[PDB]
Amino acid sequence: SGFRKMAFPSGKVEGCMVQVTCGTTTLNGLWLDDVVYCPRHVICTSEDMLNPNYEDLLIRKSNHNFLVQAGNVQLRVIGHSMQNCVLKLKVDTANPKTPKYKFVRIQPGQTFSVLACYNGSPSGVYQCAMRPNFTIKGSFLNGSCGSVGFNIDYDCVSFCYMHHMVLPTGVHAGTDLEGNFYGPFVDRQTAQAAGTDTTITVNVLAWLYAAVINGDRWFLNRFTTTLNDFNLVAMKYNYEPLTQDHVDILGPLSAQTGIAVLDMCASLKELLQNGMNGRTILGSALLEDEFTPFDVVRQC
Amino acid sequence: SGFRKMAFPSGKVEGCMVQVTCGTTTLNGLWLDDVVYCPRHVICTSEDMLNPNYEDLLIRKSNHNFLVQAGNVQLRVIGHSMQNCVLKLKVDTANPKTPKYKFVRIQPGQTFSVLACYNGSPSGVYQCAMRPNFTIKGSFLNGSCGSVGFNIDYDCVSFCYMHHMVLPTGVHAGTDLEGNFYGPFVDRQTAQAAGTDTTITVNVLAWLYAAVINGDRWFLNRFTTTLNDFNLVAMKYNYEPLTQDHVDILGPLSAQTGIAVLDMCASLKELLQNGMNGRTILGSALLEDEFTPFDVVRQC
Ligand SMILES: Cn1cc(-c2cc(-c3cc(Cl)c(F)c(OCc4ccccc4Cl)c3)c(=O)n(-c3cccnc3)c2)c(=O)[nH]c1=O
Ligand SMILES: Cn1cc(-c2cc(-c3cc(Cl)c(F)c(OCc4ccccc4Cl)c3)c(=O)n(-c3cccnc3)c2)c(=O)[nH]c1=O
Repeated sequence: SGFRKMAFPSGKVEGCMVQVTCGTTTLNGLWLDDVVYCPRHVICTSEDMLNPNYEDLLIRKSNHNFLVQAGNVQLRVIGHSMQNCVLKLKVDTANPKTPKYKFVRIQPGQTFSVLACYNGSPSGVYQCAMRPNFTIKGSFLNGSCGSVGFNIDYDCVSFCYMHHMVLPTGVHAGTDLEGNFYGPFVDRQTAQAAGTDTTITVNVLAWLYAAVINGDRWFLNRFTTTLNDFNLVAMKYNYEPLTQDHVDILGPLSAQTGIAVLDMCASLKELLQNGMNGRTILGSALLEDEFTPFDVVRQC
Repeated sequence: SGFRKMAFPSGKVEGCMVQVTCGTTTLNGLWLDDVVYCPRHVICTSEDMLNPNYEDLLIRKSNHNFLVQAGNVQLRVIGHSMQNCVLKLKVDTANPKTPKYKFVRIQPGQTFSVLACYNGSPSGVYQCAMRPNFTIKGSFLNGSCGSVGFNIDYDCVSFCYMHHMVLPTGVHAGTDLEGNFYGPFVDRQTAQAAGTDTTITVNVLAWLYAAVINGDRWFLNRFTTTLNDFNLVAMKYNYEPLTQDHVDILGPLSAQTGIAVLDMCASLKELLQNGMNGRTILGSALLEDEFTPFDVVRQC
């Protein structure tokens, strides 16, 4: 009963967030085992951020120039390296609160949980998705850099995101914990376009099955449709094409609800073609798409 | 840059959530110092929930009939009592992870953070508000009972809510950690109406100032208005009347934005009187009202 944008419980990840200070720049880092991950532009200066040669900058730097503070206790840096666009600071201590963790690289449409941080101190948590153009619509201010995205399968925290920068368009970009940017984005202050953002078609169909479970059934109709016909409508409107894989994913939701997936697609088409007429589906005058089929089952 | 429904970081409260089993009924509890709080209908049975005499039931029960499990470790109950609609189980141990905490009773419109639990294990976290009719629109399934609502001022966790029941209308009701229900609700399965739910007028004005900070300024106009005239419009539409207190609260947001509060009210009236014409304010085709003026400053 009820449906909300829930976020994974953030306890495990709070215990890994540290402050990382280089020169005058300060930003958050992730402390797992005896290594501290943080964005590499920590080492950039005002002038260098137009186009930095990170090798040149990383080279003039030494371990004592990196100041890592775990809450109110300083860690000793004894090794530094650069994997893609992240710094990896070896430290003398192993975090006693290291959970079971993993570094996964996720796919556009998958949702994760963000623990927004400033000076290594938790501030808030929220759920969001990886847009198909590999940007995210988050909540980030100066110092938010280094904040992590993560999923918790049970006792294992799968880290998928590290925040780096806002684009001039107010959208954010980041890397995986190996340092690979999601998208065609680089960590220099130069012209970078986001690209065409479509809707996560499968996540909307998952969010509609959630509504039939919770009482909102007004959007249902007596029509049906073909996979091909729907996508033609999902192209006029900018919707990610729906595939057979996507239909198998939604199978569990169809068996619960007794509604063929292609019958849900038929109602989505009418919602696209005719709008909502000022109505509401779980308190949203817009069709939400940041709920994965798995999310809806997780939350039931 | 960006604005989202953030929730307080949930680490501190996760460490207080325990499982509480009585008879066949199981539900979550809150373990602070050497006491375990949980809803009292833990002691009810199928038949008794029509109208239970909690004294009668509480009386036939003894300390060993209450089973408290902190994760995977059992606590010994050595005292039981009933404060309003909550059970208070004295235990031999004092939770090593008790934070600085407080029991506040909040007012309709104030927002808090929920840590939804089942069998005393965190599942997810989300932000929500106390509707003016003292109900909440949350995310709760069977076993969600005992989950807590809380605000974190800095290092002090102010507990304000404990979940008890869903109403037949899909809305939830709860108590404060002293056991007083928010609203005219009782903990028996009988006819209880929610009441007229209005919109938190001040929280919308706080959410509109947030939009001017983040780039969405299309809803602004060259009009003004009087406090009285607006409320007349806030009565036709079901909006909590706006008071001078409410205007002083929004003062900080007006000094940041250079927009008189009564000029924001003038745009809200047009948004009410003329709708949004399919537009968007921070990605919401509806006027959101679960952001307190303080929330918007917290998140900036
Ligand atoms: C010195 N310094 C800097 C930062 C810091 C750096 C950045 C930042 C980092 C890199 Cl590599 C950039 F290429 C960059 O240009 C992105 C860009 C490209 C093209 C047009 C416009 C733009 Cl904006 C920006 C940032 O985006 N943010 C931020 C701010 C607000 C919300 N989210 C992220 C913050 C910091 O946190 N601490 C600290 O000391
Ligand atoms: C045996 N038993 C029972 C519960 C349990 C009890 C309740 C519950 C508790 C009390 Cl005092 C009630 F007066 C009650 O009638 C509310 C009502 C009144 C009038 C018309 C309809 C209704 Cl529904 C309900 C519940 O509402 N929920 C729940 C379920 C789904 C989401 N949220 C809350 C769960 C439990 O958790 N564990 C366990 O073992």
